[PDB]
Amino acid sequence: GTSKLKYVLQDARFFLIKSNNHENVSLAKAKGVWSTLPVNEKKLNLAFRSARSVILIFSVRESGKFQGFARLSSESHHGGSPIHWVLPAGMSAKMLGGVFKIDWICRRELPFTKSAHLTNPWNEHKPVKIGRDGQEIELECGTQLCLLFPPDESIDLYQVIHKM
Ligand SMILES: CC1=NC(=O)CC=C1
Repeated sequence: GTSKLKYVLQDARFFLIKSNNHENVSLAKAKGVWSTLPVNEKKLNLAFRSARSVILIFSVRESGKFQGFARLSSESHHGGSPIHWVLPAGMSAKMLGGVFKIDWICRRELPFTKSAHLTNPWNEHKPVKIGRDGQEIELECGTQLCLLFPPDESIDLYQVIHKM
């Protein structure tokens, strides 16, 4: 069912995350972490304290898809287990902000072609697939985008609901 999902998304905030490559999404999926640039880190920290759920929706650039979405489970922190992000040549690990712990809500992909009817009011109502890294997606668009993903039957949102 979608009911616990809808509960987790109730009054969530949603942020488009752009990964340069699949390796970093796969590391995020395996490690339950994400790191972003300071400008997005501060937005996500602000959002994490402001909303019951902060949902990161991941898209690998040039993939034409979203690769799933995750709920922030912490603010960003530094010093932890280092993550060997395959970073775009031009960026160093120091350029990144701290590390967010995330709980994956959906590890399945969704092709952009399936979200072509969703516009993001916070990006001039451009298709929700369109957005810079860190782009916040308004609640209704964000919720409908997440409900478009194939259900991820490997995930039990029971523990996620407990965190919120
Ligand atoms: C982990 C990562 N985050 C980004 O915001 C860009 C590239 C790699």
